Amino acid sequence: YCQKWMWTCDSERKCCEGMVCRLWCKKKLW
Repeated sequence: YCQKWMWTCDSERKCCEGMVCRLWCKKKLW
């Protein structure tokens, strides 16, 4: 699954758009 803004990451799942894996992968603001 691709992470659209704050979503969950896995060892497989890498958070799209260059978001860091944490509780929620998200970009911090625009």
